[PDB]
Amino acid sequence: GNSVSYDGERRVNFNENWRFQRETNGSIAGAQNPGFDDSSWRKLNLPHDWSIELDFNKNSLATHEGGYLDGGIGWYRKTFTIPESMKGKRISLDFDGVYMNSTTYLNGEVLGTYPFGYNAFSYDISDKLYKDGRANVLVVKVNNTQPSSRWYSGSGIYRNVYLTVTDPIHVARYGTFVTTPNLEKSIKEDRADVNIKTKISNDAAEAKQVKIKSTIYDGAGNTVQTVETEEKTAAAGTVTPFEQNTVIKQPKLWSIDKPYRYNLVTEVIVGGQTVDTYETKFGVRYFKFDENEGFSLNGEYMKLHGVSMHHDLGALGAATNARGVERQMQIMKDMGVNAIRVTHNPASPELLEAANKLGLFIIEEAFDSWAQSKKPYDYGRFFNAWAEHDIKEMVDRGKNEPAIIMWSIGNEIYDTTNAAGVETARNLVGWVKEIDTTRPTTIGEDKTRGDKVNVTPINSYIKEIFNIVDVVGLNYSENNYDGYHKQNPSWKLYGSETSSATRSRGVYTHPYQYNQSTKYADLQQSSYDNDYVGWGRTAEDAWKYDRDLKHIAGQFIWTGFDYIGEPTPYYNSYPAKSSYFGAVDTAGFPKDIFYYYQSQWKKEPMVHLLPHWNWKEGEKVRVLAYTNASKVELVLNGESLGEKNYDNKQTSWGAPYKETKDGKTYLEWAVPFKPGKLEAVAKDENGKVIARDQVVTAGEPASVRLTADRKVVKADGTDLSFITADIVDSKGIVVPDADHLITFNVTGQGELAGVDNGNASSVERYKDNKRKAFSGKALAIVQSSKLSGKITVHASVAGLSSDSTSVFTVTPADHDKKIVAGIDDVNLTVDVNEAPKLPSEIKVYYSDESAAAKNVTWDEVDPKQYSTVGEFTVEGSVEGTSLKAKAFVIVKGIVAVKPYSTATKVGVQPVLPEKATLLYSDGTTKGATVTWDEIPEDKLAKEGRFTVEGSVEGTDLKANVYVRVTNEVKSVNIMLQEQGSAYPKLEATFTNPADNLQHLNDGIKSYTNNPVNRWTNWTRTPRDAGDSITVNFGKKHVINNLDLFVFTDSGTVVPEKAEVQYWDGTAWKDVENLTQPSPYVVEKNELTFDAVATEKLKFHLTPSVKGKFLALTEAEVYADQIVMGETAKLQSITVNGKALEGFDHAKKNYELVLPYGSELPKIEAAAADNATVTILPAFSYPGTAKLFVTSEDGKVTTEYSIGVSTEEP
Repeated sequence: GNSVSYDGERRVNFNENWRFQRETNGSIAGAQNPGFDDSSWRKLNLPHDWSIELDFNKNSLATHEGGYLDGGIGWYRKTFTIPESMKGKRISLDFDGVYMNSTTYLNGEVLGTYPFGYNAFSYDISDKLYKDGRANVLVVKVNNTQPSSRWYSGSGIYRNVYLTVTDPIHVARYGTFVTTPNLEKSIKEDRADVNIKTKISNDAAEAKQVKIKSTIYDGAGNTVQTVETEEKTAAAGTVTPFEQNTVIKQPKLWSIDKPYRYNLVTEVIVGGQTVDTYETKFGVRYFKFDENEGFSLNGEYMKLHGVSMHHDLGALGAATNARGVERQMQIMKDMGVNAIRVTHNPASPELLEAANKLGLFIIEEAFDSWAQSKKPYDYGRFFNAWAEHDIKEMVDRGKNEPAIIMWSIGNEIYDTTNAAGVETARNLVGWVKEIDTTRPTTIGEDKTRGDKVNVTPINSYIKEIFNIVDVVGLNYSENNYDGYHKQNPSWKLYGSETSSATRSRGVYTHPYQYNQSTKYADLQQSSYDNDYVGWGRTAEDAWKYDRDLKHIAGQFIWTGFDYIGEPTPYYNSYPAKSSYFGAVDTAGFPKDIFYYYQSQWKKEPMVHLLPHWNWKEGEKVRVLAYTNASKVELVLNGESLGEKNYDNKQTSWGAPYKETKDGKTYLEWAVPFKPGKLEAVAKDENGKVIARDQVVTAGEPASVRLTADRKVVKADGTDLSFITADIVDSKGIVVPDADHLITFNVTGQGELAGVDNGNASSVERYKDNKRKAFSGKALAIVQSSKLSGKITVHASVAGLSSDSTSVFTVTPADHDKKIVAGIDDVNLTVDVNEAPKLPSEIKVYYSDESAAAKNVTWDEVDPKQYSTVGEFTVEGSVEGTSLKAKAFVIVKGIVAVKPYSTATKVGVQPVLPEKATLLYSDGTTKGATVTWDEIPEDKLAKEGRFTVEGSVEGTDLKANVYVRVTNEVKSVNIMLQEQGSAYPKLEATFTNPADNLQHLNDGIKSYTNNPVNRWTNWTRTPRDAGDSITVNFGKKHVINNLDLFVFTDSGTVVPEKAEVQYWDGTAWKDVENLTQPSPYVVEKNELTFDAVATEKLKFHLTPSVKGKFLALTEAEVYADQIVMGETAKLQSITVNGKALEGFDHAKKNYELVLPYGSELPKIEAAAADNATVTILPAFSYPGTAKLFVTSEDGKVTTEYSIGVSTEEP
């Protein structure tokens, strides 16, 4: 417990060296008081969401709404001492957020409790601390009992915690409310009237004479206007308010395209000396919601192009981070967004700061539910006692923000149709108006949706509430946008939520069918914009509804950014864990609808040709072009494919917009696919080109290239850098369907904060060093530490080339000065006897996140370096500074023949890859075409092993492969017809005579009124034990599935499960790859068990309902075969043809130390009866080679490792 670092700053950070322990074996007692022994607990930096670190639990009580991530009860502790500089002055402990039902103790005594989860709270700490210099013990209990939210919320102290140190006479917690009343009339005279109301708290023992000097500082730091009030008495232990009026000449208005802000420094002066200073940043802006003309900031009309964000930050969970929030706000700004509607909870301070800096409006929303709770442990349980406090808290914190434009009171609240609902809405609006009368109140109501076609007749109480609030928001109720305006001309309307469409990144299924709330077998959603929820609409529908009406202030499309939890279409699928709504996935990679909204809402020209170009030959593919230009023509491999265009239309009041004759806002073709390059050139009205975009067919995966958004970051310990790892083709084209496992290694002055790929149906933990790519991309987040320097990230995919990227970390002081931070390294890969190339200029990065190419002088490269296979470094010098450049060259290629092996059946050639992997003795894994020798059927028939020769095209050497044989030959088809046989004679444990078992393979299903053909074990007595069906074949062929068609009636019910077993002539065994879908009634089914020796296949059934019987109509099995054999474990292992010293079956690794500089050794291995063995000879000086063995048909396996090494030089 190190003492708090205090340097006179008013607010002291408090995130350092906390402790944590989550309850797992019941309540842990004694954790409240200082006497607890917490030396065994884990240490962590405070902004911390403990739920994201846990792995996904299928049985979590937060089922499919919290994302299957557990919360629970967690304990925090911190031991600290207060320096002697802080003695004798007021100290308060400020939390920006603890998720729910928090109870904080200090020195063993209860300090308070704050049920709400998204609001800051504070406690007065000065009296409780120990002034003896001994150690204090702050303890925070967090009780996030599970079913407490409709979306992933996180758990624990997920926002910053501060200490506020101030003189006994100080500005109050939020004791400053600077406003600019009547700005619209004033600005015409080029003058803003500023009114400042500051509240001074006097916690001293006696009244004192208090004076205030308030000065307005410009954006650049030069004084604008300073005013000093008149001294007035300040009674002890009370808040005494002041008030001042000033002016600003030629004020710089805060605006979306120019977010200027001022800075007010309030100095409290007692006895002719400053005693306390307070800083609040405000802005000079005025907005209006007109019932006919819509929203308008200052004098300019504009639409509220908005998105409905959540607080979850994706890979790093609910834990707040300034850079991550700013990054997602920058992406949303890049989409053309004007406003953010913080969904169903107040905003974090970082979000408001990012909105104020970037220039985005904000709509703060206080509650998701009033006293009528939506989940058992939701906040409605606490609403009656804490609603006033929480709404006042939100309005007080946010009153000074220029970004905020409205206060929302609720969203889809079930008791809004009752008299108590009107009463509590009136209460809430009154409480909001008690602090901030300069912004309208708002409510989000969905019950007006009705049939979604005609103007719903509004409920009486809903009308009352709509009359109480200043602005009315309509969720998914586009059918009332103009009806309610006509019926109620005084209402100001906007779309609080619209177009709840679903979409996965890079998924293009069902191109021409528009579905509603449909699940799919792959647990994905179509990115063609043909998928949306039942109550929602396609993005185009909502945008067209909003665009046509002047009086609609705008809309806020749903979810903006994907978030964890609420995979609506998949209401109970387990792998489905994250939303599909967002226009940008969880990792921050835009989907196609991102570019649709870019075309619709932005002004500058562009074009996006969405579907990737990796399809099968000759199949027509629907290609769309989300563009705002008036013309587009496709040029497939140089041949123009035709030109499509818009019509320059206009709305009723004269707002230009572009649309086709059909009424579609996007251009569309239907092209037959052929590999190559597909290019779209966007041409304006006169034909001038104004934008371009292309999609080119990708090749086989080649490497893993890393891109870093910000190459220079601060060394403040929290600045993040986001690294885009995407599998690429040899030409540098992202493979559109790659899903390889990327392994990240981060070393230097930083650490891996998290990884993600944006997949909504993956249960890969976010806090790990590896992540599967999804649609050819994956994300890695690295956060800097307190030490300046460099962060080096290394990514590697098995069978692919690696890549390394550098992130330079500089001190905060240097970030404001233009000095060199570092020079990026160069990575090159060449073949043997290939001279590597060195660029004439390379990029040098300064401390101000800027800078570009600079001249360099490279040192000589000798022929010896690249004339042989190996790895070496090349160094140079840049002309700008003394720092040494560096280039890494990898020289690898044809060294030795590559080994391969396979197994197959008798008379069937093995499944040999038509693209051989050229894994020479260097570590490189290039791929190339191979023409295998025609394997005679005579050799396949003969038992044993044989070698085959593979002719690789364009290589200096030829490949080889080994083979194994089994059973008998077969054709591709399953079966045409059986003339007659004893095989189809089925058997079962029990079969009613009237329900002959043979019907299950007769082929005629009897779902409908057609003649009954079924098996049924019906009896007069219960048969809850179950029954099994048996089939037999004499074949020697492949199997891939087990079909099940079920029969049901008053007596017979569907099986609870279908366990499948196989008979090999000796005993029964379990099959692999069952994959039994979920239960059903009168529906078809299939189990996907893999090919297995199935002399007899028997699967057992049990009733789904006790006291009810079992029945079936058809079950399909096809073939049979025999196992390879009872092969034993490894037999021999040798290195360089010599026995490996230290080898032992009871040792994990075998170490060999050759003389320094010796050639890498070669490895050979074998197993009993030629059991399959994976052989990987060593290729690199460091590391250790590994081998694996496969035997028999069960779990028998073993790993053999050979630690090649050498002695000292």
